[PDB]
Amino acid sequence: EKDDKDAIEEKFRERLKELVVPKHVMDVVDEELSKLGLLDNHSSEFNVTRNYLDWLTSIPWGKYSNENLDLARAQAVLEEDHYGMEDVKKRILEFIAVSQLRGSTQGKILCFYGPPGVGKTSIARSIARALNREYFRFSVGGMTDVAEIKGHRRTYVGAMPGKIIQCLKKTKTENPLILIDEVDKIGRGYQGDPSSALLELLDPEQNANFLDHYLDVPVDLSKVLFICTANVTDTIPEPLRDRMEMINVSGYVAQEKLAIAERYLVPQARALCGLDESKAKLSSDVLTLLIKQYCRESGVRNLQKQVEKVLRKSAYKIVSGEAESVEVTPENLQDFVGKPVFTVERMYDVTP
Amino acid sequence: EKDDKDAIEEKFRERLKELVVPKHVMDVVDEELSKLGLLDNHSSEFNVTRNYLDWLTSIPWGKYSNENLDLARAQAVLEEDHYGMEDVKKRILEFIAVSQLRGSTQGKILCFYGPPGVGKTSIARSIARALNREYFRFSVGGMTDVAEIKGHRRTYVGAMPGKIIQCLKKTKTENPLILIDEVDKIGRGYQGDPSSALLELLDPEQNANFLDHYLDVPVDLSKVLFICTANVTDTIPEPLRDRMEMINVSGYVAQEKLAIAERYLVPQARALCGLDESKAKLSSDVLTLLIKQYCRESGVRNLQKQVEKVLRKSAYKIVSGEAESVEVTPENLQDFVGKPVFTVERMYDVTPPGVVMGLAWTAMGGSTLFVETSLRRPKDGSLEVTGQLGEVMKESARIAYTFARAFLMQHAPANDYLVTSHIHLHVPEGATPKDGPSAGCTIVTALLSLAMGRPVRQNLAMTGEVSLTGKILPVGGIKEATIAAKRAGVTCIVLPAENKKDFYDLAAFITEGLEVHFVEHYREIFDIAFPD
Amino acid sequence: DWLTSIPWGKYSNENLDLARAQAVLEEDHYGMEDVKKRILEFIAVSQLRGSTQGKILCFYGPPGVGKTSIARSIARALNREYFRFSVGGMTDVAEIKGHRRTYVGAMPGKIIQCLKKTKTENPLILIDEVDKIGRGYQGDPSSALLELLDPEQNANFLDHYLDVPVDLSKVLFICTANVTDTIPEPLRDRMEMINVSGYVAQEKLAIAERYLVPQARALCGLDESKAKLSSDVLTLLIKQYCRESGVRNLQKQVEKVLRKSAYKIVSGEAESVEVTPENLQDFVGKPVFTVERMYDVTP
Amino acid sequence: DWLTSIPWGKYSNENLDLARAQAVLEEDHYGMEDVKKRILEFIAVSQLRGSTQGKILCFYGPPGVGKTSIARSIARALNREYFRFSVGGMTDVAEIKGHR
Ligand SMILES: Nc1ncnc2c1ncn2[C@@H]1O[C@H](COP(=O)(O)OP(=O)(O)OP(=O)(O)O)[C@@H](O)[C@H]1O
Ligand SMILES: Nc1ncnc2c1ncn2[C@@H]1O[C@H](COP(=O)(O)OP(=O)(O)OP(=O)(O)O)[C@@H](O)[C@H]1O
Ligand SMILES: Nc1ncnc2c1ncn2[C@@H]1O[C@H](COP(=O)(O)OP(=O)(O)O)[C@@H](O)[C@H]1O
Ligand SMILES: Nc1ncnc2c1ncn2[C@@H]1O[C@H](COP(=O)(O)OP(=O)(O)O)[C@@H](O)[C@H]1O
Ligand SMILES: [Mg+2]
Ligand SMILES: [Mg+2]
Repeated sequence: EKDDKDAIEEKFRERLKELVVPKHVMDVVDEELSKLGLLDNHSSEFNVTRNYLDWLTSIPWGKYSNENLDLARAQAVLEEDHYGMEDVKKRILEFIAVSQLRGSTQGKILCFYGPPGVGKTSIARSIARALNREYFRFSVGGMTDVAEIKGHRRTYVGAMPGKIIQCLKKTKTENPLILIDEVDKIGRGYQGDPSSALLELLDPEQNANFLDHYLDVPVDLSKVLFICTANVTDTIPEPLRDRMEMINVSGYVAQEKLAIAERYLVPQARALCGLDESKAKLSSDVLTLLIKQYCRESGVRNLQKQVEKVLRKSAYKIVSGEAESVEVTPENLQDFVGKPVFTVERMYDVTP
Repeated sequence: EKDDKDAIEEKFRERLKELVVPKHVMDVVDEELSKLGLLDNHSSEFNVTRNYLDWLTSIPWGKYSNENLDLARAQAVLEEDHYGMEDVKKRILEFIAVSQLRGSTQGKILCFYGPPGVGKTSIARSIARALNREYFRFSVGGMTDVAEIKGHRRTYVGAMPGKIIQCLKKTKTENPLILIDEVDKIGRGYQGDPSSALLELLDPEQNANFLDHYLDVPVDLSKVLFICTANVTDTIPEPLRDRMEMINVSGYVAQEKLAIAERYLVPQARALCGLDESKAKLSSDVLTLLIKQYCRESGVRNLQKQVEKVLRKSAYKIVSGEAESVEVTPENLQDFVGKPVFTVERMYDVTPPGVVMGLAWTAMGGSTLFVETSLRRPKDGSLEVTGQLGEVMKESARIAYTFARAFLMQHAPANDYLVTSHIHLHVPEGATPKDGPSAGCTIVTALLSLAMGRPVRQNLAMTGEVSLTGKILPVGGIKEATIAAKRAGVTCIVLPAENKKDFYDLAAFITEGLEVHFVEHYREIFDIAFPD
Repeated sequence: DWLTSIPWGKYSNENLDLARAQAVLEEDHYGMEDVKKRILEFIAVSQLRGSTQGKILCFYGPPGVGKTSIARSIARALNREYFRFSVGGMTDVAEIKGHRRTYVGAMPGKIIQCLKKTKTENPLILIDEVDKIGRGYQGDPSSALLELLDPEQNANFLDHYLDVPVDLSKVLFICTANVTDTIPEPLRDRMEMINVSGYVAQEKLAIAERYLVPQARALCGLDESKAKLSSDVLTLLIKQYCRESGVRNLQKQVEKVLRKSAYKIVSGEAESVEVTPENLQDFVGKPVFTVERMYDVTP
Repeated sequence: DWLTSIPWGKYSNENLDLARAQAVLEEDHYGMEDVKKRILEFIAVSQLRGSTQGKILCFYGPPGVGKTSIARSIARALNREYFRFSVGGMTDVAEIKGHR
């Protein structure tokens, strides 16, 4: 009681006890904390600096998550989570090998580009789990403002800090896996392109000392695995392409689609629909028929919807009591998805 | 002052006892309560602390509405609340069955697209009633600000949480039903692009943790049934289309409209007008007359306004003392609505040579189309196309003209009408813009009919893209085109062979009475259009 | 507190040895004679003056040529405090000038804030991407840059918070821009244009051999004995994979080869990895440029 | 004082008749036969329903057609009290929300 100044100051001080605070950081908080002592609680300025001190203490200075450096363990996780896409797996395996030789955590900037629905975003969660890293996801599609990237001065009311600053606060570590989505369709600001601020984010030389408007102190943005997702590399800004590594995720042939659907899409859809393997069974030819005549695309996003639709209709029959078990065959496939969408492959069988 | 503040603290703490507040939320309450303890009642920031903490306590945490998981009862509610909509009802019934197998409530993203007035918004209320959920509706068409979705910053004066956050308090549950309107009508804006915010809402991975701008805490937006309504799917953004499940609601035929009006539109308008069945009577013939002459849309939105107008005049008549009871017979219908708005169902009752009826599909609904050709002048001929034709539509005319010339050489070698004459092609109603290769085969028939001087078979409507060699390509909006063709009173309809799936997906009564022909090359169209 | 924290008349002990400055500049960068000559002239003039001096310099050229990196080396050679300012896509005018003290929690501009932490009125301010500054309707910080980069008016620089003129002379202002046309004409006139041209294939080999490969090896933790990259292999990589003016693409290709070799050693595939032109395609991928002309004999 | 100033249970008689309501509208304004016919129907349905708040009436048209003066004429027709909720600027806590 009667220790509101002491309680706030002591609580803030305890936060830095378990963090490796840089010299330039805790020097700033000392002049801020001393300002709190000479400030009145009821003052409007008191609210602003208290939030600034809280934001300063929320940053995990020198906090590193215990990463996994076992090549065998990481390879098994990657193989069991996705099919194909050896190029992405090879880069991750080399990343772990480099870290083992380095002896310390490291960060890289990677960009995955390809057709929609080729598991570009899905493997980001798998990689973070394999590397034992915190996962953060946000997109820059249609983004035309710089304030969220950097922040605002403490003078302005409602000064939202940078988005990256938010990532460090919740993840409570300095080595997260931040994914930047839709970097190809970044909004070209009429008054000003926000991609200019993104250059400092993705510049490995400048990640060492990243300055944001709110915190007003550099933050070590290195040792962070930056992953970028895009569809076409042409629309990506030229300066951004230089600092980003291009990794191509190609589409799947009909043979590759069947393997993905049989091993990943169907088992996940069954769990989502709450159906057992014995209750609803989808034969290989039925899945092949769905790929050939119902989903004409490079990805498997459309195939996932069709697979779920068949199981959704099958689940209704089980609950309604029409059939204790449902088995899908090419003859009765129309009872679940209807008439085929793409009944032809080419307009001309014999060219005149 | 402290004693009054103490009571405020106690009553706020009691409210949060029932809610299952998350781990990261209770600490936010504690720090706000601590700040409320040391603040005076007259402080300006006290109101902000008092209001914001009230919002956090008002939003339910872990409270779910008691869902209904009876297939028979839910089906009965859906049937009694709406007519038709078998595809929508099937999906809802499958939604309940999946939840029954899962053993817990779950959420899904659904999209209803079709002509306005079909009942996309009304079925959402029936679904929520059947599912024992809470109904909430908001629109995003022509909306450019993203702050509306997630509110504004707390420190801003006169700032309120977003509509979704506002939804949680009014629904008082974490399992509501949210309806999004005019999704296809959203557009790109300079101030901000809400499409990115909509993508997170409809993404099952992203919506698990939703970040607002007032509460500043993640909210589990999963297990919420998201229903969105649109008119067309082409204008919907590509990333948003993937996250949404497309369900099509089509228009109603004249026999379908009467059933809706007799059972739903008339009783609802009569009830809200304070009248009863005995006092106000609306026969079937007047309802039929209203549909045929006073309405042209594919939906029943305009029909509802006409019905409400009739009851409004009937209510005024009985109140004024003209008659104790009003019967709306066809003889005195003009006293209520006036002269008929539409007197001709089709512009050409009998098509002269060079005139062929076509079919068009829009976001408004199905429509009929006519193509007129005439000799512009009495070494090389030329073709002029008029009307507000798009770039694609104008190109299809060039393809049709080239194929029509080639077809005549192999059919009537002595006929040089198409090569040695200047022909003007016009699509009437020039004010309305037109686009699409849908009328490719119609243009070929019009050119061939004019060249041969033979009128096309009466009550015949055709559609479908035509290639340079004569191949007929499938076209979209078959369901809308067929409904419009039925309204226009056509008997023979020619459709591409690849569109057979869409045509047979229609109801049995819609298909019945129509002589449909499926073709792959224009050579089959020539025999049908010109039997002799 | 803000007024007293300003280092009034505090100057760092600058390094005025030409030979020492020549050696330091060459440790981290190759070529860039025009940039190095300007720095050498800057030191020579300061020695003649007997006192510190400030200049406004702008380096322009193709991206990835070393404009930003050389700035840090220059400060180390000159023994000046290093401060970096980013103005790319920036529209906040108050970040440069400041805000009136009437506003609650008002703060000075970034230039004034830099002087406080530097604790010396003789810093080396680097401004990156002045060409793509934000010329939005909300504000025009480029117009405020004229007072910041005026050689004559820098002696009396006025900021909103302090409301007192501060001697911004004796400060070496370095500006980086990929292109010069987007720079405003009044701002272009005030700054001195220095061109940093790209590197030819012969120059890239010297950069890769002496600066890129040794830095990549330290970054990857791979010794030269374990993985060896010869001149001929490096020449082939530059010839068919890295044809751009900058060396950023070459840095990635060199890193990729060492990265692949590191995995082989870690996985136990090979105790030592030797790279040859035959095996180059396996490590780095498919060649990009293979055909130099599409007509062997012109018809 | 403000609490006691608010009336509770004190309300003037409304919707005295229909013929007098029509006569009031005809004297107040000239023309608007279609508009006056709609108002009579709105009053008639309200009398049948017995509820004052059936639905909100919105008048849209060219400026200067006397849309505002209709509400004053309407209030005299069914013996109500007229008040104008004119808004020129959209502010949350300036007009409706109030203070304290
Ligand atoms: N001559 C050189 N010797 C050694 N390293 C060099 C040389 N030129 C460039 N580099 C290296 O190339 C990389 C890119 O340099 P830097 O970031 O300074 O380029 P820039 O042209 O200033 O970039 P931008 O215009 O994109 O901001 C750095 O790692 C730098 O060390
Ligand atoms: N039908 C009418 N009969 C008699 N007087 C009329 C009539 N219409 C308009 N007036 C007169 O003209 C004046 C102008 O109309 P008024 O100011 O009410 O227009 P309004 O519809 O409110 O305009 P705005 O769209 O600009 O808000 C009225 O105050 C009234 O005196
Ligand atoms: N090889 C694969 N193995 C398992 N699942 C896959 C594979 N390829 C695609 N998928 C599935 O398809 C979906 C593709 O989505 P994704 O491509 O990540 O979206 P985006 O295109 O936005 O990145 C994922 O949810 C993933 O589960
Ligand atoms: N099959 C039907 N059964 C019952 N009522 C219907 C049916 N179809 C349409 N309606 C009525 O028509 C109206 C259509 O309006 P609404 O669907 O809200 O327009 P929109 O489709 O533009 O949202 C609804 O009020 C609904 O009551
Ligand atoms: Mg630079
Ligand atoms: Mg007015």
